[PDB]
Amino acid sequence: MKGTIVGTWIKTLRDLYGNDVVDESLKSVGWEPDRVITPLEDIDDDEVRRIFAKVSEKTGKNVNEIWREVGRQNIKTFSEWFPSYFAGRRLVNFLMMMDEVHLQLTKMIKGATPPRLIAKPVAKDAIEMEYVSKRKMYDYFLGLIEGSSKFFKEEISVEEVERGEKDGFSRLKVRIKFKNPVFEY
Repeated sequence: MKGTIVGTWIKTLRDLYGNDVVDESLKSVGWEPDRVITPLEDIDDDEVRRIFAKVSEKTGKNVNEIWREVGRQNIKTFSEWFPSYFAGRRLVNFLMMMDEVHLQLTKMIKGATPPRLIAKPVAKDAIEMEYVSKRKMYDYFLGLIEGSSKFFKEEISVEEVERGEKDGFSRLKVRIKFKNPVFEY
């Protein structure tokens, strides 16, 4: 993973779980407890895995639960560190532009490999988004969507429609129903 995202993760983990849990989790993979991760670093995905496993152990929450909570909370961190992506007025448009935003990160950040997040309108009050990745971060993905709902203060129902691996790719399709219709009345 690139340094820019992992940096946000450390902050988010501190905010959720406190400094003791995070210091000790970082230490467990050989890092200084107060490590500051900078945007251009390449961070070993397996070291991230092991950090989260230690967070899981110390909190008594399973790893999938941690990723879900981190996805939810990381939206706040994003809104603070990268507010330009959050100047829009509607959750629906934010979600619809995510695939493009991540494609642009790829082109503008050496070595970045974010997932595809293709999203299309499917009904007056719903869109579909499909997570497609060589990685497998289903709970993180779901949590980010939930976190986005919270930031925009817009109620949604996220229905998981498909999940599975095919030809090297993890894929998760959701149908996102908005309490208030998205179409123009």
